[PDB]
Amino acid sequence: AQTIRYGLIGAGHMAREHVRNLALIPGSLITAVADPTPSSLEETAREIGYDVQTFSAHKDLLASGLVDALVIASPNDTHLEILKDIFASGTNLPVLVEKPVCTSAEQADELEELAATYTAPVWVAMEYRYMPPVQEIIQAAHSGKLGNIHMLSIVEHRFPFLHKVDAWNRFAERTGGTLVEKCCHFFDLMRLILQDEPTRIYASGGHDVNHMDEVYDGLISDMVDNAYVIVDFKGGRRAMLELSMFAEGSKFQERISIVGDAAKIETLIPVAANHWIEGDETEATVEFSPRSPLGPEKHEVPVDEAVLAAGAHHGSTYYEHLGYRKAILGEGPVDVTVADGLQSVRMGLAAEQSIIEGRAVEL
Amino acid sequence: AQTIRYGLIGAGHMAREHVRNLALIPGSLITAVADPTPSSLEETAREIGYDVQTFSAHKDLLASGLVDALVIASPNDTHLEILKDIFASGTNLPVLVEKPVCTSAEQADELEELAATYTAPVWVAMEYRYMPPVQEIIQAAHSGKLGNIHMLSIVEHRFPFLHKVDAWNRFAERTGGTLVEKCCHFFDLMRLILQDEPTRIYASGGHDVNHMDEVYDGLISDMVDNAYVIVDFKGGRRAMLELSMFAEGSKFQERISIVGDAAKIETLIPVAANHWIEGDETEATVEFSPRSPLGPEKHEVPVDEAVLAAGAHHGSTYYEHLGYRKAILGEGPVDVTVADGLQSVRMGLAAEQSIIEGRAVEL
Ligand SMILES: NC(=O)c1ccc[n+]([C@@H]2O[C@H](COP(=O)([O-])OP(=O)(O)OC[C@H]3O[C@@H](n4cnc5c(N)ncnc54)[C@H](O)[C@@H]3O)[C@@H](O)[C@H]2O)c1
Ligand SMILES: NC(=O)c1ccc[n+]([C@@H]2O[C@H](COP(=O)([O-])OP(=O)(O)OC[C@H]3O[C@@H](n4cnc5c(N)ncnc54)[C@H](O)[C@@H]3O)[C@@H](O)[C@H]2O)c1
Ligand SMILES: O=S(=O)(O)C[C@H]1O[C@H](O)[C@H](O)[C@@H](O)[C@@H]1O
Ligand SMILES: O=S(=O)(O)C[C@H]1O[C@H](O)[C@H](O)[C@@H](O)[C@@H]1O
Repeated sequence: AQTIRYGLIGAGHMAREHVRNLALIPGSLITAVADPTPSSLEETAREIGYDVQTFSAHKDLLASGLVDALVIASPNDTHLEILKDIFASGTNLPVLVEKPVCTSAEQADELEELAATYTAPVWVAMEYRYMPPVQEIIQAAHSGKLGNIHMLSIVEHRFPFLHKVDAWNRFAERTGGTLVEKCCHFFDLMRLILQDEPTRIYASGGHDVNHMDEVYDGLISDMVDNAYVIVDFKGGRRAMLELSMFAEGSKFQERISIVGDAAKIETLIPVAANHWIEGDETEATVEFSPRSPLGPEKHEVPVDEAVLAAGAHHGSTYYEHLGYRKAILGEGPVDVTVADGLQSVRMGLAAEQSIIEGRAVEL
Repeated sequence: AQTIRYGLIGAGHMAREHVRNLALIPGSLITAVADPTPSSLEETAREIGYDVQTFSAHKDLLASGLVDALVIASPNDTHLEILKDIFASGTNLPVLVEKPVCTSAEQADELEELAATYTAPVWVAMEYRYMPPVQEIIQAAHSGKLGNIHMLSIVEHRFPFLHKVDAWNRFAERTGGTLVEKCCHFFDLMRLILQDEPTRIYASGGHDVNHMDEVYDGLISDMVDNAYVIVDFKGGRRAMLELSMFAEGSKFQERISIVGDAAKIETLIPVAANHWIEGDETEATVEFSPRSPLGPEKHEVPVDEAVLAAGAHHGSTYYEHLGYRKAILGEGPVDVTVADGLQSVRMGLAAEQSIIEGRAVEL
């Protein structure tokens, strides 16, 4: 197995999930980790469990000559500046950049121009499509088992945002807002599943429950914690997103349903084991419901135990790394492009704007 | 048992469901049926199974001296004119008037003035709240078991509109549109459950699938067959409605979820037995999902077999009749008032307008 040397820029929560997944893939060697918070470097080094060179600044990692590929897992509002440095570095390194790829309309416009002239693989790390149960419903939709598709519903019911370094995720300025930070994944799935582009978005949401009295270094937390979104698409399909960040009692965290003119399909995805009751491992299900003849078929979709244990996104990060590896080695394309990243972000920003202004937003 | 003599104005599909439910209630006697379609009279008479007087015109039924109470189950666009004749008749008869109570903004304004001066019970027959599983979740919400309520989602996945006499239900002018005809029930449940009034509605929907090969003197149906709706409320709660009229493969026809800041509750309601596979009786469920401690509780909500067999609305029409009986006997209130009927209609009209204009509508 050809060795790829990975550099991690950002060494927090999600970086450690990247570490655990790369450990499952022969040929993967972390050589370099950059993070301006020493305790993050220590904790990530322990997770890696073998010697790496650490850096406080990403520019030193880029100049290190230690790496064949990068992973960026720093806070959302830092993604553009890190990417700009990579583009100007002359290293020509591949990049897996965590979602959201950026956090504002200005950032998005700039990244679009810059990324156009960069030739190395740039993959946006929206991994949800590779969850085995999600893959089944995408294959169903694309194969025509559902007929012509008209509707897509995504319901996410989960716990409040977790505690992060410097509390970065508690503020819209740093995150893009909830509909970008948490929901870009879902807007991307909408494009993928419907194979269509959005034309109009409306959202209603509020900051109603979570983190209400929390101030950090003189700032008040201002993130939406529940919302509904309706998205219209060019081809006369429509999708709906429901989010609650205070519905963590729900055994199933995600429900995704697709309705076509020949059938319906629905996946239910359990809470990750590390957040659920220690005890009852529940499996994800896919239920296919043809219009005629009546007779829904439901089955469980198992994930390999090691793939599943390595992350909190139901095996998806592992398949993302297989895909990125093939891109680095020039044996595969980038499945999730900058342009996918930009569309999902602009959809999320349009949603955040709709929530504020109480009006639908055109795209 | 105190006898109530019922007059039916409109003797089609839903009237026969009224007949079957009144048959379960001691003291109920149908004496009079008015319908301008002879075949409807015959078919309803057979359902009743005992001699009744029949009329082609409702005015003759009102003058008959045969009745203590009325049920109106004629096409939606006729409800107002029949009610006006009852109000001006001087009979002072109680009325159970099928939903939607009316079909346009003008009708609604007129009915509001007229109904104010009428003193006999006028009950709008939105019965869904009395479905045993729906009753449980309303009791849960109102009792505070969920904490403060923030979100309400209603998903209806069902078969295309059934065939009616004169195909009345295939046209928006005659129905109020899909969001009035089919969805007034749901908008009313939103008001009931949230105990709040709507301020803004947005809906996306289309006529995408159904009734495309049905031609009626050269006209096609113009009714929506799928939609999403978001409703904001005065108190900063929000609800979402999802409708598909071409999702009849779904084992569960209705899903309703309420999310509060202490817990979530969710009911699933099966397709009525005469529309589903002959064979698998599925029960309705209610699942209670507290935020803390984790531990969802799910149970079946059984309905009495006779109550269930008498209707296609999961036992609800029977409890509606018990309620209306008490109103007629002067011993109970009208649970679902004209004003409830008018609000649900105005909500639906606003949704129909939003679908057309691609903008949110104020209330
Ligand atoms: N794809 C997914 O499923 C998923 C899941 C979780 C997080 N994320 C994403 O991962 C990223 C990080 O989130 P997290 O949960 O790991 O947060 P975290 O707070 O645990 O980690 C962020 C780390 O970045 C470091 N950092 C801050 N500024 C930096 C800079 N300029 N350069 C380098 N490092 C910097 C911090 O010191 C910290 O160690 C975000 O973009 C988030 O959206 C994605
Ligand atoms: N609450 C519910 O669950 C529910 C269920 C089904 C129908 N409905 C309502 O019941 C009503 C009737 O629908 P249906 O499914 O029984 O339709 P249907 O077409 O089966 O019956 C309608 C009947 O009304 C008669 N009619 C037509 N014009 C009339 C008039 N001017 N005066 C008197 N009768 C007239 C027709 O001849 C026919 O027999 C509608 O308002 C519909 O919205 C409610
Ligand atoms: O739970 S938090 O860590 O607060 C927030 C994160 O949660 C999930 O894992 C999502 O995939 C991710 O996109 C998001 O950044
Ligand atoms: O199936 S149809 O009869 O066409 C349409 C009817 O559907 C259900 O029975 C609803 O309760 C009723 O409101 C509506 O009028």
